[PDB]
Amino acid sequence: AVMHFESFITEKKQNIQEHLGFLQKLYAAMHEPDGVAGVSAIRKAEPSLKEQILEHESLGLLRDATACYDRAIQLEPDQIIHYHGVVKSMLGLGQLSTVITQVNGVHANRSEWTDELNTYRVEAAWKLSQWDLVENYLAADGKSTTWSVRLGQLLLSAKKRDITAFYDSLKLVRAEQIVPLSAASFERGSYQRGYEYIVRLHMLCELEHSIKPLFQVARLEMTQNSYRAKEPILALRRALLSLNKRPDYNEMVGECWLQSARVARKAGHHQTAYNALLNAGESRLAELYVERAKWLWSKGDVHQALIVLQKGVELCFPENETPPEGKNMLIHGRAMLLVGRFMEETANFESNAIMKKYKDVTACLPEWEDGHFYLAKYYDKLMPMVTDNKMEKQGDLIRYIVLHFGRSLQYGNQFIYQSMPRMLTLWLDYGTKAYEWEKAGRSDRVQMRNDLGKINKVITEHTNYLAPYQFLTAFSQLISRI
Amino acid sequence: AVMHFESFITEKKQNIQEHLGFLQKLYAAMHEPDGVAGVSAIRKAEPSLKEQILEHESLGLLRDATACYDRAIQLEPDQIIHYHGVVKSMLGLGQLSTVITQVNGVHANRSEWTDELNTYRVEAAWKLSQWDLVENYLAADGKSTTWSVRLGQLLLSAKKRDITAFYDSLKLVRAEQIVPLSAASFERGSYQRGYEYIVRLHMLCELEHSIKPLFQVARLEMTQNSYRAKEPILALRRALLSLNKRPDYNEMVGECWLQSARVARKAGHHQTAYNALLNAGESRLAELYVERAKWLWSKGDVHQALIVLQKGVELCFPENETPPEGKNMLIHGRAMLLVGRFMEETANFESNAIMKKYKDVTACLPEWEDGHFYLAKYYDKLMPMVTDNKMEKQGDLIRYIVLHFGRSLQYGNQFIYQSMPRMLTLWLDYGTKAYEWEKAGRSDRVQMRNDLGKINKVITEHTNYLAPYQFLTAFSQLISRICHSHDEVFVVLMEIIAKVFLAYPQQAMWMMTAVSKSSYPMRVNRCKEILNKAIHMKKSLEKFVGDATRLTDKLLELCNKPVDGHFKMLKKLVEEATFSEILIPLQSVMIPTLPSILGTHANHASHEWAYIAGFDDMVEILASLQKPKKISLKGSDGKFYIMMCKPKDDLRKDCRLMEFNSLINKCLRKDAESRRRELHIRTYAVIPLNDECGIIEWVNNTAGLRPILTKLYKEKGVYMTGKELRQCMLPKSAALSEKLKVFREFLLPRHPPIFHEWFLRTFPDPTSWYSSRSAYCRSTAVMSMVGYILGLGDRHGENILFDSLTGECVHVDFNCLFNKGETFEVPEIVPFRLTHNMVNGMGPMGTEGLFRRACEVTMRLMRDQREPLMSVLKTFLHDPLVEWSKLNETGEVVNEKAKTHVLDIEQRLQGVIKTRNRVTGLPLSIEGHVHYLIQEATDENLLCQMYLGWTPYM
Repeated sequence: AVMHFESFITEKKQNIQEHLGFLQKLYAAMHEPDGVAGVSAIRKAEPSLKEQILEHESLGLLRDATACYDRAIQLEPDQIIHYHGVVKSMLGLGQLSTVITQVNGVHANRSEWTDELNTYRVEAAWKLSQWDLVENYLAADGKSTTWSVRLGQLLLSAKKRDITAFYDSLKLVRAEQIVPLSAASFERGSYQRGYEYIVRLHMLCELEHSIKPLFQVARLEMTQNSYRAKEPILALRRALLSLNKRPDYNEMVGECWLQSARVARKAGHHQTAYNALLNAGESRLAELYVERAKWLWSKGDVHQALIVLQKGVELCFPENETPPEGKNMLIHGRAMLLVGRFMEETANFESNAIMKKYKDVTACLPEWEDGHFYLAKYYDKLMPMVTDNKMEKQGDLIRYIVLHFGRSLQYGNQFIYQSMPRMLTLWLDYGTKAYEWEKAGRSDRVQMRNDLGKINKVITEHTNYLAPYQFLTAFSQLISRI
Repeated sequence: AVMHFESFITEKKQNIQEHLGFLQKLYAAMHEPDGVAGVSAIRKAEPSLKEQILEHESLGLLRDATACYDRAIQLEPDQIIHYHGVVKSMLGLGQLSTVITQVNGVHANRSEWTDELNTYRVEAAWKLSQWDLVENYLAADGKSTTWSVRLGQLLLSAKKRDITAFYDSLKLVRAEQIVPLSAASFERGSYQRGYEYIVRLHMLCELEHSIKPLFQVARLEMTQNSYRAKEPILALRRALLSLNKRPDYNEMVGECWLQSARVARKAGHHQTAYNALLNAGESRLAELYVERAKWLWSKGDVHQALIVLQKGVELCFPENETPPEGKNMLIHGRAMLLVGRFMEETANFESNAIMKKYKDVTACLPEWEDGHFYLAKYYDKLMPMVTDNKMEKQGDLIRYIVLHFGRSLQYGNQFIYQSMPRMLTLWLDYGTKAYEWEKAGRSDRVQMRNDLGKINKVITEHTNYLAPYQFLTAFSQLISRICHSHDEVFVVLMEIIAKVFLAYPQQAMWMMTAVSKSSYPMRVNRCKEILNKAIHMKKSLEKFVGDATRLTDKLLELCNKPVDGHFKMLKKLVEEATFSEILIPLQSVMIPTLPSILGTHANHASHEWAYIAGFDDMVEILASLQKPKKISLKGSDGKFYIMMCKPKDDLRKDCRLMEFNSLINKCLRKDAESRRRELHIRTYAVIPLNDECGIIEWVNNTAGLRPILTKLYKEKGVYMTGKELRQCMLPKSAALSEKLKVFREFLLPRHPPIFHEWFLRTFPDPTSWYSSRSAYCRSTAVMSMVGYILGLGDRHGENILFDSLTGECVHVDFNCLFNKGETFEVPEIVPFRLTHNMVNGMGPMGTEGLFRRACEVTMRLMRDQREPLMSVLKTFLHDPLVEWSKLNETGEVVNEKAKTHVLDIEQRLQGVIKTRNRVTGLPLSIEGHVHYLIQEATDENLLCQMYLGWTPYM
């Protein structure tokens, strides 16, 4: 189509806003969401039912989704699609038990069909503890099939064990879901298009390597291991992550209710980036009391992403709930009790908390851990913020007191990386060309030559701490300053 | 309960976060939402479903509502409230035709009932085009005890006309709104709690006064004309505004369907302010395509509101769907099809559309319009950007180009005004001095006098056009630079202020007085000229001209008698008591203060109030180591008004603040976050007479803080050793660490909770106690912040009075201004007085209760209106008849630190504090900026370094 479509527009140039609204559909069902946003860049009517729905499924926004679908019901009866995208948007905010109330309000009209029972009411308590409807709304069972739907029967067959029929039900659908990625396989990101179904595939082995120890032994391929190598679009990764939660509820003690909440965090860990922001509104709220420190920690990251940093900062002092004032012997709980004390260093932004405070606290944190990447890289950069507006640039004692902490941090690190060993080798040569003009026309070399030697003690350490593989990036710059 | 709650903390300290969870109930049903957030700001678990719901349903931020509900279902059954609260938010985001489905889900489930049929599912198509379920969902009908539900009975019956039940079900429900407001009407401004049911009154009547043609000929009580009457809160308005959508389709062609959009337009008109931002997503779409120019305008306003100003500007060129380039003759569209052409005002401050295009595209529009009050008022402000951006400040022909569009603009206008007549006269008079700086020693005198002479011509033109009514607003500032030594400037100012003083001179009798009688003779010799050419056309007015002088001559001798060793009118003020045939108005802080006008009624200018009519009996005379004097005046209508002679310093300072607070109080009136809290600064007029002094409007029912700090505190004993109480209080070189200790060792003498108990022991119980505290916070926090942004200092224990009845806060002694309290001997670095005693009045969990939330609205409405507030204070910074007490001939120079002080309010109302050193800019948020400046009170680190005559220990 689009081969011949925009070829048509170049010869006999019947310009586009006449021939316009068809062209969305070409971009639409291809799922080429970049193009659909390009449509409204040129459209000079912005008029209609379909088109103003059709852009919104490409916008990625899901706040005002329900409004646009409400406008269809203002103008139309059922016509499945419109109601069908309502509950999507309800699931866009993840609104399970309300969708359970939204269930029968189609079938007190039986509004042309059963299909929305057959799609998300088939679901809703899929993503919830309940199964009762999900058992029973699976009644048509052939006019039901979607990604979730036969997938629905898996956990019903996990709540009704049926060892042959369970393994049948994997081998029922697992191949059938590859048929969409079994398209004409061109290496132009053949993997890339791909990826939703690949992740959809990636679900299913994480059933098998997890359900077996409840079912008859395979312990490993734990429910978070492979996660750390995934694409954080998170319009995509959520399709893991809720379904990643409940096998720990389909499993048991071992404290189910810890990790169910702990996975429900990581919804928000990648809802703060890649926004779709309003469904963070349950990312906080998909928890009860488990591990308040990390839970209130990411609750700051709504605020740090959204607007108000003080409501971040203030709500980063029911940090003080999580254990205050000694008693600290909680090393793993410590290991992110202190990470929250690095995102009290938000309010470098919100100034007038005093200079020395963060200079206390984010120096009170490298008391603790001394590997553990997150310590000093901030505690570096806050200092040369000040050394700018300090004395410039002869008495620079804190050259020394900084360049521990690129090094002696990256000692323990490898990761928040690329900026720093520039600055380490920069401040070593920000060091320099004061000196030859202290050598030429000054005599304030008194401490500074010695302080260079103080710096020179620090280099030799970490150039024998750090493997030179991790010197390799700014190694080019080392060739510069021969 | 609340009366007996904070009392329960003071004695018998059940500590707060222990007993805290009960207390949020007490704000909840009482619709006292500002309690809840601060109370939740002390609780450390945020534990329940319901309390977080109670947090949520108080604040009413409705976008994230269903998340609170969805977990609440996931622990619970029906328990009606939760599902009952779901559909609130559903109608809260107006998701109506989805609620229609969301009705019928509970029929099959029966989550304990199907009673929520009767609650909201009654409505759903109460807005929407159906009514047929509404026919059917009327099934319980004794279980219909709800506002809209019984209201829902009407339009079913109103289409099937039902002449009997038409009026009768009104006077059913007409009573059924009043029975709650028929609570016993305690007159503390009860009207405002109030207001929803009064809105609910105004709901009904536009049905009744418009069904009449189809009910059986008129259709009056015009729905859009009555629409200007109410608050733009929109959390209260929209229920009317939805109802104003409703009978539009009942009436018909005549283009019904204009209004269905245009009320949906005026839905989303008031939704940019007072957010409910995503609910405006429906406002954008609860519409038709009617008048797409006026529609495509509106969508960018959310984007001027929400985040991105680009997209609206990008959406401002499908504006050119609606016709550019021909087809221009669309006069009724040209009412608003050009308004959007202004509303690339948005595009002004996302830079880089080039300068002259904005100079084009704006200044196109009066040449499209010429009336149209907003005409150059935006085009105004681009020009003084360019002036400092040009040569500073010699060759400024744009001054001439500006002030047309100051002036000739405003003959069209009435309203968006207050910012300009400053700048009219300011950049007139800020022209002026540089011309004598050419007449000092420069060479462009041949140009610039004629250029000023051109500028001088621009003035007198529009003053003949404009009524003096608009000049009355800036009238003190018009007085403020009479000491032009310049050529025609004063000569125009003669014919300015004459034509001002020709009308409404009675208020302006007073303001001549303080400059007419100052030592400062260059004023005074010039002052009596200013009378004369005005006197030249007064003839009837000229007695009161003589009389007011002859008043104030005796009123000097008020403050020039008190050498006396309690004395009388009848002893010495017999001259005053001799009083025949003089009517002069009694200073009436309401009525020198100038309500402006909307609505194209040119001009009529009116105020709404009395003359002297004798005096009181005698003068009670305070000592205060100064001998001031309680003098009443008895008024025309028997209302005794009580005045103070004062033997102190200048009051011309304090004059302008009484302008200024009222100007704020105007804007505090116009927005109603303030009015839901009912806050105002108590103004009271101070009319100076000399640079010695003039007169204070005393307020009765009043007592200072230190005498309140005596009384019950005496009953528990006042530590009265004085300088022995101030033993270790050395100068600065003594350690604040030590000064902590002497404070902390003698904190334990000074007990807090009396301020709660004063607020008990002199007060009756039932509820009059309560709103008195809702005064007491919301009083103090405003003039806290207003005092902060005006940097006032030295709020003494005798500087702050309170009503015996309402307990509103009262601020006197406005001498210790901007950073004079930081220029001071012991420099006050405390931003405003709020000691621990000031806390414990609005006591335990008043601590940061309403007061924070009150303080939010202040700064918000401050940082809303920067510039229409701002440069009043520039005139106040550049009023040269002001202190610097310090005599000479060439008086009234300049507050030389003004240009510094110009900054010293700008960043504070940019939300940028002093640039705590070696750090950047980064403006705070408002709800940010408050909490920092709150702890600036309880900075005992700072507070022990405070001057002790100010009594921070108190």
